[PDB]
Amino acid sequence: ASMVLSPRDERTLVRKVQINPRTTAKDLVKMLEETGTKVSISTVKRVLYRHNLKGRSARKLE
Repeated sequence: ASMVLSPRDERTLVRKVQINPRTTAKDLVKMLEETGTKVSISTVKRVLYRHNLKGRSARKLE
């Protein structure tokens, strides 16, 4: 996870979910199969809860 294990998919996911609060699990599964990387739903579902608890950001006021 933290290291950026899958350098296209994890890197894209952490940028998009924090920048666009619109982005949901249905978007994420569609991108993962489009890339062709097998990723479990449960890790996607848990990282969404983690980013709901903390969004780490270097944009706008902060």
